[PDB]
Amino acid sequence: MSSSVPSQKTYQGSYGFRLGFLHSGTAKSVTSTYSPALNKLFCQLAKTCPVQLWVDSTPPPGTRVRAMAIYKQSQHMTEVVRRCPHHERSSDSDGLAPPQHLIRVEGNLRVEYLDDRNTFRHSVVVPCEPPEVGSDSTTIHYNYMCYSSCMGGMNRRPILTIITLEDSSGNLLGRDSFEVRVSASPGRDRRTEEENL
Ligand SMILES: *CCC(=O)n1c2ccccc2c2cc(C=O)ccc21
Ligand SMILES: [Zn+2]
Repeated sequence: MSSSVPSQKTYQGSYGFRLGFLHSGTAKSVTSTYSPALNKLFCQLAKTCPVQLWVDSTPPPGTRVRAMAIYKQSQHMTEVVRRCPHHERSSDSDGLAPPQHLIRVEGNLRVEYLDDRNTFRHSVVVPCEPPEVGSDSTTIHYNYMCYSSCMGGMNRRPILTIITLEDSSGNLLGRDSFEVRVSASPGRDRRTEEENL
């Protein structure tokens, strides 16, 4: 699909940018859970996934935090990741996300969606906001709108989520990522995938 492949080099940058996650466990009723051993997130479709951000020092004002997805295996990394024909046309859009965009940010009125005219890649970016009073990290609530097994979509192809911090003018301050598997039963899948280890 695309003419380039985005760099995935994890890079902490001058502010020590990194991502954190909750310790949800693999109970049968969790809406998302992170496998530290897989560095892979297991979640349901369109259910809320909180991701935390951490920095050490003060970043410049007007900073924006952007998410993107790319297929994991070397032979698929140029295909743009998008919702499958069925899901794209499900008319459950929230009123902001492009109906073909896989990743939504939930509960933020300053979200921004981009279809990249040269890479053709979809991405969602929001403003960077400091941790609530008392807290020490920033939580962003993401959603994934297709199952990993969607034919015509990923079709069971693993994917990475690449989160990049950028300044107001759009330049890179740090990057981090993780793989993702979307299914209806994320606790059991996480359990089983760690077993196979
Ligand atoms: C863009 C969010 C932000 O400005 N921010 C965060 C986010 C998450 C964890 C910590 C943290 C900050 C810490 C400081 C000062 O040390 C300044 C801005 C921070
Ligand atoms: Zn689908």
